[PDB]
Amino acid sequence: MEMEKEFEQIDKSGSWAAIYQDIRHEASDFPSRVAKLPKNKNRNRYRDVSPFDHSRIKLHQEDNDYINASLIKMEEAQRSYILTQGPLPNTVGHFWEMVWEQKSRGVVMLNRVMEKGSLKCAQYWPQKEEKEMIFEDTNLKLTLISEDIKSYYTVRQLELENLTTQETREILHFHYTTWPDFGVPESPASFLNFLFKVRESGSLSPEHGPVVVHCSAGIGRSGTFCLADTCLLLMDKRKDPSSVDIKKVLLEMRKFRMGLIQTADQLRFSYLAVIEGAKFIMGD
Ligand SMILES: O=C(O)c1cccc(-c2ccco2)c1
Repeated sequence: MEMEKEFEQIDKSGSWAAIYQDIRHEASDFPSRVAKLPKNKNRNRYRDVSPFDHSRIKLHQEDNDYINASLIKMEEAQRSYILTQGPLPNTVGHFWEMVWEQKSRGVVMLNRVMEKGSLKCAQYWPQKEEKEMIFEDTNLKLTLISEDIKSYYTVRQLELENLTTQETREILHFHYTTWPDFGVPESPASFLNFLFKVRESGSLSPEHGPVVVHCSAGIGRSGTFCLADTCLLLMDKRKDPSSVDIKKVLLEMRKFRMGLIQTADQLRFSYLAVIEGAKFIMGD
């Protein structure tokens, strides 16, 4: 069923809350035993948001390999994403270790450091060129190279140095700065513009490790970004673009990380973004 007609049918019937609960009911449940070990309590931002054991990213160290991060591998679309929480004061070094070890080119940040008067994630990147950051626990140096501030987002060029080998890499930081404190954006135009800027950078392409995507918990806004990207790519690839079923793509993604798309409004916004984005994919 053409999702644009499914959309008008759910809207006219006001059944978004009902569709959403149906997804919550059918979603996978896998063990998260490593996340719940007592040694890892200060590595988790939220007690109810944990990576599954089968899909968790492992840090390359014998001490403690744990980070709150999941590999979402989309087989038909040929795209992979790492979804993670906003870094905590004691996990900023783990965060950059993961970027280094997974060979990522891009970090996508969908939250502000402060929202609703509370801290949603650590200040994990340098704000001035001449004030670099050293992560002594993981032996990394991070330097701000350049910053481009636009109305709806900021792009930063960062240099990450492995102090052990003196290898360096360029990381691109894509920071969506205008998601509202409550609810979802009224139009998806600025979110799609942002998604197309990440794609244009090479950050989502198979010559690099998976893109790292986060918000505060790494399930809600983060879920919306990867769901929209994957659905538009499948509409490009398939003989019949009207066969793309957004609810079925979301359940596939929930096999790899719990809780993706946190509200019925985020579900409705994901539909709007895919429907408006398809008017480019189909030749405009
Ligand atoms: O990434 C870096 O370490 C670096 C160092 C010097 C110059 C530039 C640069 C990028 C685009 C034009 O010049 C980048």
